[PDB]
Amino acid sequence: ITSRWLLRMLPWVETKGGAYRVNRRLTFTVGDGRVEFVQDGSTVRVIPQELGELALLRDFDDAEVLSAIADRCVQRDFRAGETLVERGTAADELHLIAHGRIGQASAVTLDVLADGDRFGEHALLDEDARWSQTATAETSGTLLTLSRADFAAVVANSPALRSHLAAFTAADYELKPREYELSVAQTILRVHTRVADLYNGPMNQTEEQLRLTIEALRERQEHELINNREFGLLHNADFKQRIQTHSGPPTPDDLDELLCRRRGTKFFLAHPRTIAAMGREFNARGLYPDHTDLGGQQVPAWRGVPILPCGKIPITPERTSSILALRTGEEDQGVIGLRQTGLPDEYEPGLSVRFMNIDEKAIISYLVSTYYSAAILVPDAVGVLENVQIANWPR
Amino acid sequence: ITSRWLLRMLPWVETKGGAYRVNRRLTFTVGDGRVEFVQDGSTVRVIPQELGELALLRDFDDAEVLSAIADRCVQRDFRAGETLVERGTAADELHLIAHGRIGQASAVTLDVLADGDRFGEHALLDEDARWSQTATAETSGTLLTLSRADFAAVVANSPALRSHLAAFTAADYELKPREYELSVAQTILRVHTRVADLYNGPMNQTEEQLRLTIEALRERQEHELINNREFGLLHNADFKQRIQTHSGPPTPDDLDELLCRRRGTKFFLAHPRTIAAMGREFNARGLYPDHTDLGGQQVPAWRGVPILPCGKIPITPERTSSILALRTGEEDQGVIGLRQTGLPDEYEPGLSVRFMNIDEKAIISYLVSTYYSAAILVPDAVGVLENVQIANWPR
Amino acid sequence: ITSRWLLRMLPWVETKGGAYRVNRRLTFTVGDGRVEFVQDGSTVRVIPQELGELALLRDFDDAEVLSAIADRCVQRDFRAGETLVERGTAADELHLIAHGRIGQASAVTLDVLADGDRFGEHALLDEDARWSQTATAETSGTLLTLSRADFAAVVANSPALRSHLAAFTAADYELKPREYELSVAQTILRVHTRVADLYNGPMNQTEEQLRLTIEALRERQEHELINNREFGLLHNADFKQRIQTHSGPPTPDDLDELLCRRRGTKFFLAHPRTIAAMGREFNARGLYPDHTDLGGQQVPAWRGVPILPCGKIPITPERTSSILALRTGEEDQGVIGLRQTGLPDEYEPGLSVRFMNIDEKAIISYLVSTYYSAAILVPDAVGVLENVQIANWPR
Amino acid sequence: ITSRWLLRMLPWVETKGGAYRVNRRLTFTVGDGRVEFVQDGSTVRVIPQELGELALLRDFDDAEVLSAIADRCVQRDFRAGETLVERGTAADELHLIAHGRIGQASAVTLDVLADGDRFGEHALLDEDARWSQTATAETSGTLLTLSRADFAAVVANSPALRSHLAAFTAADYELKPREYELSVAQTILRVHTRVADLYNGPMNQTEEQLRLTIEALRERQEHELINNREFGLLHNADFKQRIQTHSGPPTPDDLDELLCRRRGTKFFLAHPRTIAAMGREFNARGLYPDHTDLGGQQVPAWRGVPILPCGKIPITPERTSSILALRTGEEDQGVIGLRQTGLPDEYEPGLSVRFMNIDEKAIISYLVSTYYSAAILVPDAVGVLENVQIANWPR
Amino acid sequence: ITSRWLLRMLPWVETKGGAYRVNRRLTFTVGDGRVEFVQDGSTVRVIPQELGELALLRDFDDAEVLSAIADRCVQRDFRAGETLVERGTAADELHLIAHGRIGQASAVTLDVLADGDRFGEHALLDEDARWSQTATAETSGTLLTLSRADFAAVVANSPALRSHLAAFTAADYELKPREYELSVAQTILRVHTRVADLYNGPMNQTEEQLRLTIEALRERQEHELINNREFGLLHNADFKQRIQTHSGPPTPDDLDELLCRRRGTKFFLAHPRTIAAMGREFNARGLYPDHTDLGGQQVPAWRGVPILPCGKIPITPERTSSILALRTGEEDQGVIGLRQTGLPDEYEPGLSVRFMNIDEKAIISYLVSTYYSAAILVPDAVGVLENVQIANWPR
Ligand SMILES: [Ca+2]
Ligand SMILES: [Ca+2]
Ligand SMILES: [Ca+2]
Ligand SMILES: [Ca+2]
Ligand SMILES: [Ca+2]
Repeated sequence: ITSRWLLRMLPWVETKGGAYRVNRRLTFTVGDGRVEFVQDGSTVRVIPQELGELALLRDFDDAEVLSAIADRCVQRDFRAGETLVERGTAADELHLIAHGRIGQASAVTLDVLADGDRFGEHALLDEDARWSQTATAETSGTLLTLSRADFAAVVANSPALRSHLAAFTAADYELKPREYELSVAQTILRVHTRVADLYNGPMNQTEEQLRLTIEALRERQEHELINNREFGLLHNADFKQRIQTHSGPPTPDDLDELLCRRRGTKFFLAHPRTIAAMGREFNARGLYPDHTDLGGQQVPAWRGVPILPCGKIPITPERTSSILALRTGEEDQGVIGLRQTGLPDEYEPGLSVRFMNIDEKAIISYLVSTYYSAAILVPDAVGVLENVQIANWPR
Repeated sequence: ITSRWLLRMLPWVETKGGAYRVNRRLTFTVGDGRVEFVQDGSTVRVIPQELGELALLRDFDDAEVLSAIADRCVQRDFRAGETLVERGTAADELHLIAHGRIGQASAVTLDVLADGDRFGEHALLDEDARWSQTATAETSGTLLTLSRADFAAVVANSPALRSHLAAFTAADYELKPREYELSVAQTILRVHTRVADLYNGPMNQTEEQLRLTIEALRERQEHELINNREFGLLHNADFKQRIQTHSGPPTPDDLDELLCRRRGTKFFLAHPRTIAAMGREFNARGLYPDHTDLGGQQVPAWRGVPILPCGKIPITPERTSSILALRTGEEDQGVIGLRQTGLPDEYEPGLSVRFMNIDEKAIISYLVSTYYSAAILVPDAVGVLENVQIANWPR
Repeated sequence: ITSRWLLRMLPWVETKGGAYRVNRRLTFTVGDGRVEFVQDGSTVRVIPQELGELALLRDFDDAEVLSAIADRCVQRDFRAGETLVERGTAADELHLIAHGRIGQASAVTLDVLADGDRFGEHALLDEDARWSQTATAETSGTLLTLSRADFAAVVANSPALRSHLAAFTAADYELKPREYELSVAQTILRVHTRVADLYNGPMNQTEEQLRLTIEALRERQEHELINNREFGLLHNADFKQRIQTHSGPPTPDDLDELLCRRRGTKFFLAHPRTIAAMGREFNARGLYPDHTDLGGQQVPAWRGVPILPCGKIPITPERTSSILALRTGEEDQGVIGLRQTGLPDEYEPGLSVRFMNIDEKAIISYLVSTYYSAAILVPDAVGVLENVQIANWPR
Repeated sequence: ITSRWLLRMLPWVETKGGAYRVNRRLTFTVGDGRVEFVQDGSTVRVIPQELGELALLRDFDDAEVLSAIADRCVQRDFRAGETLVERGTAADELHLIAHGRIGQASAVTLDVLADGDRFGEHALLDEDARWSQTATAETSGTLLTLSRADFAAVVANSPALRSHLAAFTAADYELKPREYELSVAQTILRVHTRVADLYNGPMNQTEEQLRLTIEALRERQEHELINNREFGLLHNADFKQRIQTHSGPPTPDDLDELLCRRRGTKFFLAHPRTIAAMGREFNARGLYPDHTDLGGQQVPAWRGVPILPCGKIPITPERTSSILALRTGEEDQGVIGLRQTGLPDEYEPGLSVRFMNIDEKAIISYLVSTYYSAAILVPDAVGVLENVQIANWPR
Repeated sequence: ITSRWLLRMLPWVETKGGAYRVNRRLTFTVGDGRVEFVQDGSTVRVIPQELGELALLRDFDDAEVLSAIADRCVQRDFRAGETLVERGTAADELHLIAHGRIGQASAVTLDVLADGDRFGEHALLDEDARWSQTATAETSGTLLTLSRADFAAVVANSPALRSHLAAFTAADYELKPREYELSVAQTILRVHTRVADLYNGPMNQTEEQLRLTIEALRERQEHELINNREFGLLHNADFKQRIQTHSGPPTPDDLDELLCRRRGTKFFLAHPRTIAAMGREFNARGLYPDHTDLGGQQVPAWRGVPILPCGKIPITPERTSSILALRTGEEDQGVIGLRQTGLPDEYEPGLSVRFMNIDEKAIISYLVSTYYSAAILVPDAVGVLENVQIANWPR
């Protein structure tokens, strides 16, 4: 029953056969100290060529072997404040950081590793390796793990790798298409036969129940478009596009930085609590931003970019939310809504209601279905500002 | 003779038979530590299922018994600074807080209870119970009271309750329609026959007196729409929608919070003194808000939402007022004005003037009547910011 | 030759017979500690019923006697810093404050009396009464005086008053119409016959002298509309509508307060020096108010209400001026300009130039006349902010 | 080649016979301690009646004598920091201050004399008079000087003056028209005959040289309109209209004061360096002024009054400039541009190019001439803010 | 694939024969202590007449000799922090500063030389000369060098110079046209014959590859227009138009100064990181600049001048960038884009794709060519703000 801004702002394109294909270019250079990954929503995997940045694997350029080694790592997720390794415990895993920041405290907090960093190199070769620093995850993120035993097995598999390891001991174009499959929001509406036979003259309680069902389906559509793992702007956004606040509250400097990272930003999406926090920051700074009109409707904006409320963005127990800056379009590579119309029996252009059966208890069943998905044409189309403290007040 | 903004901004819908029906959904979950209530204007009553949050009544799920227990509590109102219970006095009542904040000072101010809180649990079971804290009401509000004797009587009534109590000693959907009945503003206009016979050529003093009567009736309509107890935005507003100022003056952060709680806010209603206080806060913060045009009329606004003056909002002796943020509409669930037109003898579409009789003293009597009421379709349509200090000046 | 904003903004209505009638309602309640007065421009008189607030006259309700007592008081005006009574001097007068603030310093400045206050009660009864405080007028204002001898004479006149005094010793509706008489701005233009006979071909020096005469008459019209005593916005404004600045400079908080007191304010009138002071305050506060267009002409405004310069508002030697906030209209009760057109011989719709005579010295005389006045339909139509310090600069 | 704002904004009126007449009213009252002067550009002369403010000449009212005495004073100009008189030197001159401020330091800086002040009274009568204070000119200005010998000669001329002096020893209307004569910007363009015979097919180097000549003439026109002594806004502006900055940088308070002194100001003229300084002050104060559109062209403005750049306003070696606020028009008494069109041989409506002769060296000569002047109808049409420090930066 | 603002904002003019001619006037006066240079992109050369400011060459006015001496100097570039001369090392070179600032530290940092300064005079005459100060280049710039031996050779060449040197020992107009030659962006597109024979029905992969080639060519066009040495706004901008920030971050005062130096500025060009830094400065100052619409597109602006992002402006390792303020036009002397259309075989108005050959390996080759250049009609058309710190955050 709430306002659905993402549904009415994202353009909808018609897929054929319930599938879509997006061609991805992944530019990456070796030697720069950062490992680049391939991300498919929430599932991530290291680029096989990038894997060569590791010294113990430098100058090895057999595509088969690198691909196998890349395939044998395991993805793990860590929450804020969770301890991953502890000082004193023997080291047996190589950790490649894909997202988040992790502060390492030695026996003296050395520094904080971030996206593209590695720790655990020496643990791979010798069995005497011991963790001398404690890594505490300051921010939630992902991390790839390469076990010593698996790499040893791969070494015992390829003779070329043995010889290269024994000898050492003494812009790249990568095309890989991404396939999007239409997800379904489905439900069963059970209407008693009496309610369909009698209550049908001045208003249809069947039609009113169907409208309520459609509204619930649309709310689920928005919640999935925001929070789903395979597709979904919160999770299926490039790791480089996700920024951290300088101080924690959503100061206007953070909004300027969020607008810096991409061209032609269309709008901001944030929780209403987050919008209140941004307004508090604006009042503290003493500036009054203008409001712009979209569709004959006035809306708060920053630098002319409208800020739209979305209640489906989660609020963490620590009262920290996130802000999304995103451009929409097909001619300009942005975010599109994949949706198939022309269904066999449409109550609405995107909907399909079909009579299922009548039970022995005289209850008619209807199947209400809609098919939807989201596509991001280029990586630099959605930026996310994370860990935004929304419970800060002037003191 | 003053401007009537609420009369000209609230849409008016035609009721049939002088009555209206509003369907209410009351979502509530058990175990979360807050008791949810059903509010009909100023009269409040505890939800029978919510009553189960009490430990001494946990796991009892007989609808009849819970309904009876809920029916046997008494609603009481407390003003700011009034002491409800005192330390040392024996405890004999269970108090469930429906609105307001109450600070409890022990023998050391422990904390402040708020809406949905309970105190007086142990007073229900044993007669030795004694109040060890003094509860001072910092803000005016309501409170439900459950006496020990009444609960004991209910226990002596239901055998199932006795057995459950003896054993312990060792999202829910609730539909309940709300009915609105049209209220009447009526008056008698006494015009002497001489004034109707002679003073009728160039101007009608009868018609001028009728216009003055109509203006007085409209002023009474506004005062009732604001301050009435059964219906009326000040009292018939959800307890969750009523917020307290962070500091006491109406700072722009408070306005941002007031706009946060509901979607598509239409306008603000405040006393002109309150508007002056808000302007003083704006000048202190150094920001100059824009002004928007409604009906070809310029008006001060915040974030594009016009702020309309209403002199019918009371000012307390402590010089504290309240602000109302409210959206209006029928297609969008908001606040509507129930009014019946097509009266038997209409001087105006909503009015009815009828000749009553002529007295022995040659005085003609006229009956001027109008029928009006207010409906709030959804709970999240009117928000109230309370205890707004309007007598604060820079120092 | 200057811009005449009041002439071009005040609507002009046509009076019949050179007179106008305004019906006044004066609501007043007894017992509230303030005495209400009837004001006709600069002449003020106490309401006879209000006079009952005095204890020594409480419960006396003979209309004739109260009217007589009210008629026998004398109005006096006091300037800022003038001492009215001195400590030690015997008290013989009862003083009722109608306007201004007066600080009383005892043998220790007790407090400051204001509009509606009384001091000198006991001086009325006994002859031993002595002034024990010195009253210094901090602000210019008026004051009603009731002498002991006059009240004693009235007592000796009415037997009922004697009995009531001897016994004690042991919302009201009052209609009183106000009549406005059109004032005249007149002058005599003396043109030599030679100047009318010769200098008439390419330009008329007679017509140029007439235009200069008309401009002088219009300037006098504005000066009288502002500064006249009988009519005139500066003096014929309600004592409750006149406010004092919180600090002395015209801070924007003062403008907000000035806009608070009345509905639908049309514009502000202030001296250009006052406008410069307001701009200095705006710059100090750091806010830049918008400008609005009236008649295709841009003008500075506050909260959308245009601020118009008027050089006829006096500047005191202490460099303190006043600001006027006023709404104009006839359908909305405000300030109207009474003016009669259709004169026997009109050079202009409101003007009348008539040949008088030719002197023996061959000098033609012309009489240039215009008739004008101002009416204030309701008391809450003109508000005045007084003692505005306009010579304050940042330091 | 630069933008010429004054040329395109000043209205141009056609004079007849190359001359214009402006009628001046000079209101002045005696006894107020200030001497009023008549200014014709840069040449100033004391009003004969005002001369009576001097005590030694009080009550003498012979028009011939006063006119003679007024005629026998000499005008002198002083720069900032220049010492005019020194302590110890015998006093022999009476100095009347027409413009600027001069600080006098005694044996202790007494005070600062300003426009309309006098010093050197006693030096006129006795020969023993000695300067006991040193007068240092803080600001550039003018000063009238009356020598003792000249006044003594005038005394020896008029018997009436002798008798009046011997006896003492024991609003006025003054019309005086101002005549404006059109100035000429002239030049000679020498084009070789070969350049006129050959280089004439695809483009005319003769026509290109003529366009360059016209541009140079227009630049000279602007420089004279700004900086000329007889006419010219910088010098031919009323001494009362010239203000001094409160602090030295062009703070917005100074702009408000500049707008205070005259009605209907059209625009500001300042050097681009001065505009940069004003922008720096605006940024320091934290306010962002709006921009207005004239002729479809956006331009910075203050209070809706556009600020136009003019590079012809001089910058002193001390990096101090001046700002001009001026209204333009003929129906509203302001600043007009006198210019005669319809010349015998016009290349442009205001221009005249005429063939002069061909030299023996086969060089054709052309005479390019334009006639222009400026008129100020009323004294209060141009205000000048002087000694504006434009080299101030935040520290 | 990024937005190309410079391509769509610069007007394009059609050159004839692939060449353009710009007539330059170089006004310079002798004796003012600054040497003026002639700049052709990145190549600079001293004006021969200006060379006379040197004392050892004063009063020598033989054009041939001065031209020869000017021709025999060598241009050198210095980076920030690079030491050019060291104390103690013998002096053998005369250094004329053309751009940048160089701080000289003696045995005590004396001062900082800047554009037009000279150091090394005495090194020219005697061989005993020794550097007594160390010159450290605080900012990158250019510098002309005149060796002692070369000047001695020129002296031994001209007898007149010997005599003038022996004797001493005891606004100018200079026209020099600038020629612009069109540069070419060329590439070869290799398409396999199979891809051209089969993949041609529903979409042409040949046409898609051609579009990608065109986009790459346009990106190279922008990068050359910004960063090229011969032409290019960053390098081919007048040395007087290049300003240094007062503090280092791009404060609004710096933008005001950048707008001060030229008339009718069209737009600003800066890196998106620089735009973020400017927004941070605006938020710190507390002012919110307006946004203007160009081509129906909203864009941030300062004082109404739009600020356009350009990613081709380099960012130094010290995180310092530059800002460009530039006006565009042909009728108003500014920056124009030289481009020739009407090519023999145009895929696009400015493009030319031509079939080259088919290789023995059945690979078709296409030649994609475009011709472009940039012209700056007057020196005061592009201003550059340099060393702008873009990594500054509030602390
Ligand atoms: Ca890499
Ligand atoms: Ca609950
Ligand atoms: Ca009273
Ligand atoms: Ca005088
Ligand atoms: Ca020079």
